[PDB]
This record gives sequence, structure tokens and C-alpha cells, in this order.
Amino acid sequence: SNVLHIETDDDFDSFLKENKDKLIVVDFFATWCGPCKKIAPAFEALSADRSALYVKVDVDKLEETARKYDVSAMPTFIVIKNGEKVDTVVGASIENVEAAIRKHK
Amino acid sequence: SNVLHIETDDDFDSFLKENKDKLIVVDFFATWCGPCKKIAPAFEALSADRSALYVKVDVDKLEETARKYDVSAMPTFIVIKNGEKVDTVVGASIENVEAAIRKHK
Repeated sequence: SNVLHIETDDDFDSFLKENKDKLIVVDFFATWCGPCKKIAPAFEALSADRSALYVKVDVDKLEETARKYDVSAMPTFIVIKNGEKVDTVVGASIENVEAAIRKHK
Repeated sequence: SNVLHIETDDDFDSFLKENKDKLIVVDFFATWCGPCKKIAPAFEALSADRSALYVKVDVDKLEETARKYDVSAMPTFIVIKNGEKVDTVVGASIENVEAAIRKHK
């Protein structure tokens, strides 16, 4: 897979700054969340798409990043383009994630 | 918001299992509840307190958890200390929530 695992808010911020010219899809998840785990393999498969970066982030480890993107329900997928949040998908819908990524390619 | 939105009964069970060591306040709401809305803002403000955990649950999405904590009216706030129900607060009085929080803190 090409999923990037980022473990701290500081690491996330560095990652964004290094990739201001990329389309980025971030799966915000929580360890206690069942639907997050169920969709995790589909997110892994999605990441074979080299035209975007796919990142997975634990909301308990990246509290400030989650707060920044107004994440409140799990999983939430954030699409970032040229450094800015351009879309949000709430809930474990692989179809909704595909549609959102397509919208912003 | 430091307020988590939990959306299935299993997720709630898992969340509780990860936080046997904390004091937790659960806001049982309904999508329709007028008084639920009136108090949501105050509940968010309350969660600025990092000591305890503050959670929002839709009584319609979590029937078994509601049944388990004997929640029969909305809004209802359930205080859970060290993995067990220790108090119940019914109605949109934030002060009564805080009183019940700082009673088992």
C-alpha cells in the first residue's frame, strides 16, 4: 500500500508543507471505531492511485489537526488540494470518498 | 469542541473499554430535540475540561446503549466514572451537569 501513517500534529504540519502541490486524502479515524476498521482495507486499496497522497491519522494522536479540520465523527475523510481543505466526507462510505477525490483531481 | 460523536453501540462499548480510567459525560440527544439543541453549545464549552471525556450520542442510533443506561428522555446526560454509570442528569440545565460532574470528579 501507499498509505502514509502520521503520528503527531507536528509531523502532519511538516508533511503538508512538504506537499503543498499535491492532492491529499486524509482518513481521520479512532481506535475504538468499528466502521473505520471495516473501511481501512478499501482505503489501503485506494492508495494505489499515485496521482494523490493517502494518509491515515488517529484523532487521539493528532488532536490539533482533528480540531483544525473540524473532525467530530469517525471516520472523516478530508481532501486537501494545494494546501487547503477543499472537501469533507463524513462516514465510512468508500463511494463518497471516490466521488470527492474525483471532484478534485 | 472536545466533544466526540459516537454513532453505534459497539463503538460506544469499545470507547468505554479504552477509557476505564476516566470520568465520562455522555449527552444523549435526538435529531429533533429542541432542548437538546438549546444546550449543545453549553455542553461544547464544558468539554474544554480535558480531565473528563465529553461525548454526544443519538438515542435513535444507539438504542441498546440508551436502554443500558436507562435513558428514557432527551436530553439526558449520563456520568460514567471508571467504566460504570454513577449519575444521571435529565434536562437542559448545564449547571446540573457540572454539579453532577464535579461530584464524582
